[PDB]
Amino acid sequence: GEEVRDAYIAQPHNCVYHCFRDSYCNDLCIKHGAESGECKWFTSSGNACWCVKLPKSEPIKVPGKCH
Repeated sequence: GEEVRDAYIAQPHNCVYHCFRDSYCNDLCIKHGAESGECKWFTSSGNACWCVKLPKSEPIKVPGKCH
């Protein structure tokens, strides 16, 4: 049945959803089907978008190389 998990969302073009502010990722996550979203500064490689209870159906950061 229903199944979700908190993971770092990433665009379908193999990359981290570049959000200008928490307000962006927050609503951006809702469209995908998440409870909420917040920006987290992991490094100086650009702010990423963190989604909550994000559904597997949606894309997620994967090991490789961002364009």
